[PDB]
Amino acid sequence: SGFRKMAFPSGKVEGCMVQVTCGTTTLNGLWLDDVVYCPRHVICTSEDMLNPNYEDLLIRKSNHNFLVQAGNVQLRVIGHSMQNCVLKLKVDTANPKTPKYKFVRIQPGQTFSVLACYNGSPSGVYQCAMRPNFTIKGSFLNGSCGSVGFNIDYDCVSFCYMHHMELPTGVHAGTDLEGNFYGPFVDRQTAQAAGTDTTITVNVLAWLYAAVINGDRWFLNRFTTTLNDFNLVAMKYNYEPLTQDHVDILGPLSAQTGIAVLDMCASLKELLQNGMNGRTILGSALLEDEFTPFDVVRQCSGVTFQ
Amino acid sequence: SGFRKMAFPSGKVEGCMVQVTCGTTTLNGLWLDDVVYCPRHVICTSEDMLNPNYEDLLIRKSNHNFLVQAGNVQLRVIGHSMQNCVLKLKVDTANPKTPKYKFVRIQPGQTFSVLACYNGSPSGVYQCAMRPNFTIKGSFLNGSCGSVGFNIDYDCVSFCYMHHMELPTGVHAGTDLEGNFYGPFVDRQTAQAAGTDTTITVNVLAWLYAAVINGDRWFLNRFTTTLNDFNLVAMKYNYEPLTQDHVDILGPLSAQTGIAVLDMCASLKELLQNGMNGRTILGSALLEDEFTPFDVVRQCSGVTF
Ligand SMILES: O=c1cc(-c2ccccc2)oc2cc(O)c(O)c(O)c12
Ligand SMILES: O=c1cc(-c2ccccc2)oc2cc(O)c(O)c(O)c12
Repeated sequence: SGFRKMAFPSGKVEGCMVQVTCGTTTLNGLWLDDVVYCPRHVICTSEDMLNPNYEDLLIRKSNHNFLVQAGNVQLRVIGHSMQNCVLKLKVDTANPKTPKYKFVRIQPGQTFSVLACYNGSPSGVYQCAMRPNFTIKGSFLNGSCGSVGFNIDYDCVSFCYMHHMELPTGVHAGTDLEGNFYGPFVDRQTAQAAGTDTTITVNVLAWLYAAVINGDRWFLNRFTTTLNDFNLVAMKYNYEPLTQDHVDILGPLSAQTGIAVLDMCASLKELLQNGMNGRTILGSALLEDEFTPFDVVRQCSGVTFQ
Repeated sequence: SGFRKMAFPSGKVEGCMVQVTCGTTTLNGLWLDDVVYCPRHVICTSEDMLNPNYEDLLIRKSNHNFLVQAGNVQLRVIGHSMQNCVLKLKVDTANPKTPKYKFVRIQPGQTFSVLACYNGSPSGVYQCAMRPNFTIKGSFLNGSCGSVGFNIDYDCVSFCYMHHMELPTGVHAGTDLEGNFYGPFVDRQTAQAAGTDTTITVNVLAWLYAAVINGDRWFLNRFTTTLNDFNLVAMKYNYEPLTQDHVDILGPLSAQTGIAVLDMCASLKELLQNGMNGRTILGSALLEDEFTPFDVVRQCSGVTF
């Protein structure tokens, strides 16, 4: 019983966090095998934040301009290369603590854990969601760039996020591990703003199922709804439109609780209309949307508190 | 910028979790030096659960009844022992990944990270606070017993909790690592109910400072309050009494933000007897009380381990 915003155990990522310095700029790097990945704006100086030509900045660098530090050991760079907005430093030494891993790109609504790091050393870990506007609501101070987001499935670390910048509204944008940004963002200090954010509908429904699994159903009602009539209502509360694919993904959870997806959609419609009237759901007075259907099945029991 | 429920990195504890099997029952153990710590109720059977005699139950078993598994390697038990409600299994191997550590007993209102485990394998990590009624609101299924809660200070893990049981309302009860129970519960299948809980006042104010530090200031006001006057208000809403020492502990947060403590107390007062008036604070519709003052200073200055 209980339900928590639960990150993955971060030990396998802790062993890969290094420190990258170029001139007077220091950030975090990801050491896997004999390569260190870090954001390419590590090569920018104070007069390079607005309109940097990274190709022109990189060609002015030798291998010995990049100081890489793994704890106390100094890894010697023997090669460097740029791929989109991530820099790849070939080092002397394969990281002995390298886990099994893969680089993946995720879609909005999907979740991942963040190991917030500073100077190559970890500060904390927490759960995150790629918002529909391709930002994340993380906890990032200056120097955290290079901190990675990840999921762990059967001792394989699927790396999905690398932090690059802080937006003027306080949310955060970054790339996948091949250097391609999430959203229309770029590694320039010029004025950027994210699109209008939106609530992750399929996640709210999965969360409602998790509340039923844990033994609460005061919010259900006797109604059902059509998918289109639900989407017409939900979008007036700034919810993402719910697709048939999402409906199919809530299949397992609909089968565990015996509540049909469009029946849970009907309950959500009433919750948006009424609020909670001084009640809570899984210890929250808002509608949580940063648990995916796979997250809920992972953390929740296989038997409902019926 | 941004503020999140941030757990400690779990890698140091990850290398200490093993599987403990006694006959039918399988739970988790903590492998440190050459000892394995785990709840003593791993010794009970379905029959014993109602009025067990742990001393007699334990006398009747030897070292080979205890199956300890560290991943793929099996650790031999060379001795078994009981210290309060935890079982100590002496093993043939000192854990090589044993970190610098100590056993610490915490206070209600204090926070820690929980490494939820199943069959000796870590599955997740999250922040807890110990409730003033000595329960914690964790996320545990069956098989999670033996999972530990910990804090970190510059390379030193401080173990403060071991999970033992779920109470009927779904909250959880456990012990420190010396086997002493937090709160008035026993490792017996019987009728046990958590006391009436209350809200950790000093933690709510620390979280309001965190909201100010993050440039979210709409709840402040121009009033004052004495300590007493605020305490008379807080007790109606079932808030823990805020002592002088709590006001002292909020000093550094007061200094950084420019908001005097009792001015923030005045701001919490109006927030209680009137509500949020539709707005939120740090993306939350509730007044969060699971951040200590130290948590707020650690997250907003980025202390590392
Ligand atoms: O938002 C950031 C933007 C840039 C940046 C640097 C050069 C050119 C363009 C953008 O560098 C950063 C470095 C950090 O360590 C950090 O925490 C950050 O949030 C940023
Ligand atoms: O609540 C629990 C109670 C008991 C227990 C122990 C001895 C006598 C009677 C009951 O064992 C457990 C074992 C677990 O693995 C677990 O997750 C649990 O929640 C419990």
